[PDB]
Amino acid sequence: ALADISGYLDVLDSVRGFSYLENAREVLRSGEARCLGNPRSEPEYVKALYVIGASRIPVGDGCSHTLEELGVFDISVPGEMVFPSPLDFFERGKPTPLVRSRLQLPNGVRVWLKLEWYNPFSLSVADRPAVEIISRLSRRVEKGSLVADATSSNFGVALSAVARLYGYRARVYLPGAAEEFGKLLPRLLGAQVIVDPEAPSTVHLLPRVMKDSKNEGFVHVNQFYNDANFEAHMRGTAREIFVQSRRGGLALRGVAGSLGTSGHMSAAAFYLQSVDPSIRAVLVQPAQGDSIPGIRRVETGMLWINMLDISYTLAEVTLEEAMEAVVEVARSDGLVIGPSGGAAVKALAKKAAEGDLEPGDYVVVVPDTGFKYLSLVQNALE
Ligand SMILES: CC(=O)OC[C@H](NCc1c(COP(=O)(O)O)cnc(C)c1O)C(=O)O
Repeated sequence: ALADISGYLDVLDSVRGFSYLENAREVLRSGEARCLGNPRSEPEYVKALYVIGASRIPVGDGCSHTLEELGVFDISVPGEMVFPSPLDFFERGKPTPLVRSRLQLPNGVRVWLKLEWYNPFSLSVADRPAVEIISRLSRRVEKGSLVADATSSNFGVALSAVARLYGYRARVYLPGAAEEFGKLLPRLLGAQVIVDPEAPSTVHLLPRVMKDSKNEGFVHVNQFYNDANFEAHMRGTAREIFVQSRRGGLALRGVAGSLGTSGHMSAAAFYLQSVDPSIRAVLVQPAQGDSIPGIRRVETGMLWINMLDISYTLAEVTLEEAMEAVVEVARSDGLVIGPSGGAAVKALAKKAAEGDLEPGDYVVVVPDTGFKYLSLVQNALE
C-alpha cells in the first residue's frame, strides 16, 4: 500500500551514517522495494527511499512496490511552467534540461549536456545543496539566526538567496581569486561577504570559518561535509539523469563531471552504478598548478567521492583546455557553458580518444553558464 513519504521526513534529522545507502542501492538495482509493516521502525529504509526520489513509501505486510508506484518517476513540472513562489519553482521546476550536443566525439561517444544553470537562484548546480541544507536547518534552527560557509562563489550566492527565503541571515567567505559575482551577488541578496585575498582556495578558508563559528555562534552549514549536499543530488541531479535517460530512450553508458565538494558527481556516479555497475564516471582533475573555478584535484580531500562504493576514472585538464572546450561547445551548440563544464566535456573527449569507453550516450553535467566568466572567455580568445 502506498503512503506519502512527507509524514516520515523526521528520519532525515534522525538517521546517521551511510548504512542506509545499501537499501538505496538494493531498491535501485531491483526496481522494487518491499512493503514495510511498521515504517516507523525502519528509519533507514525510509531514508534510502527519500534519497532515491520516492514520494511514497510501501506500507503493509508481504507486498512490494515498483520505483514507479513509489514516485521515482513522477512528473513534477507543470506543463505551463507557472509557479506560485520562487521556492516551489526550484522544487517543481525540474528536471534541468538534458540536451544532445551537436559535437562529435571519436569512437561513437554521444554527448548530452545537463544544464545546471537552469536553477533559479545561483544559475548553477549549487542551488540544490543550498535548498536541501537550509530546508533541514529550518526545523531546529531559529529564524533570524545567521548561517555561513566557504564558497568558490556559486554556493554562497545560492545560500544567500535560500537563507533569506527561509528567514535566516547569511555570511559568505571567499578566496581572493574567486569570480566577482560571488563577492558581489550575496551583498545584493543581503548576505555579508568576507574576502580573504590571501586564501589560495576555498578549503583553505574552512579553519577561519570554524573558529569564527565558535566565536560568533553562527551555524556553519559546511557543504564540504554536510550530507544534505549528496542527498540533494541523489534525489535531484542523479535521479534525473536516470529518469531522463530511461525516458529520453538513451542507451546510457556513462557520466562525466567535475568535483568541488564532490557532492553531485558522487551522487550521479552512485545512483547510476546501482542501476548498472558498468556505467562509467569520467571525472576531471584540474592539471596541477591550474585552477578551474569551482573545482579542484581529488586528493585535496573530498568526502563522498572517496567514502562510498563508486567506480570512477580521472582525466587531467588544463585551464587552457577547459576553455578551448567552452569555445568548441559555444561554436557547435550556441550554448555558453562555464569552465568546469568545459573541463568535464574535455575529460569526456580525452577518454573518448583513448578508446577507453563503450560507445553510447554519455551525460556531461554542466555546473553553470559561461556568462559568469567573461575575463576567462577574453583570455581564451587570446
Ligand atoms: C571549491 C569548491 O568545492 O566549491 C564548491 C562550490 N562550487 C560547486 C561547483 C562545482 C562542483 O560541484 P560539487 O561541489 O562537486 O558538487 C563545479 N563547478 C562549479 C562552477 C561550481 O560552483 C561553491 O560554489 O562553493
